[PDB]
Amino acid sequence: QVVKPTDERIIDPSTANTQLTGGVTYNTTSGGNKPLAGSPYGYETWIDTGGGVCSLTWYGADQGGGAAFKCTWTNPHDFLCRLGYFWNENKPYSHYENIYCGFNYTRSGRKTAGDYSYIGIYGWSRNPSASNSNERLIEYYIVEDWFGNQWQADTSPMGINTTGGTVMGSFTVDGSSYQIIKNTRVNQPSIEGDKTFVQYFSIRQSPRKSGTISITEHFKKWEKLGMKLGDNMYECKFLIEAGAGEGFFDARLIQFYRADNEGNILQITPLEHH
Repeated sequence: QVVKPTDERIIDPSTANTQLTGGVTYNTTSGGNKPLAGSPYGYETWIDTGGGVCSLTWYGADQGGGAAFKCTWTNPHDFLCRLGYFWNENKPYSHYENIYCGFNYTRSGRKTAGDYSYIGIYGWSRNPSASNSNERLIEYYIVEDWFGNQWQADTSPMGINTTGGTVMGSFTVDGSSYQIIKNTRVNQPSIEGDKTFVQYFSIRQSPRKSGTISITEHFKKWEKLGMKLGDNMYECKFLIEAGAGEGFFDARLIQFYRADNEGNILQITPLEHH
């Protein structure tokens, strides 16, 4: 079985309501993962050159769980901003054991991020031994929240109308049902260039702005549904994606941590200084 950890370094997301200040700003496409100074985490941004202005401020290694950030966008064409674990070292998700993310943020309201948008956990994984050639590369999302659009409230879950693909199943974890979606992508931009790959989504049925995500539980459910991740996880990061519009995201807390099956902490931020 899996026991959840109990460690005083884990910040209660329900009470992490304090606006953060300071940190380091970036405002152009990063060119993939870039390591953050004095941090186990990397960030990645895509800020398209169409005329839109976007910005990221990382709150630094000492506060807000160590992976907290804000960002803003003005008329982007698909703004992506993510921060967290970068791995890409030929290890499956299960190598990293039980992965959790405690979070708390505020954000702009409904219709401030275009027709599609995503908030939550994101990454890629490679499955070289996949029987289906389409399924050798995987992009993944655990969607906690979004900005809705003119047809749908941000307080209601997005569906296949937005994500594309096919509903695969459901499970309940961290206080909500999640709908599972798989979408095969043909000739689209990926971390391996324009090609065919598969997307996996868990869409939280009750969207929220704070709590804890039991990331490994999603990985396990996907694999139980035959949605394989393979032996090479690329990254596991907290993402905001805005299709268009003009908005903000501002985290009081993004705290990644990992624990073994009995609940012993393997990695947590911040690290203590002396």
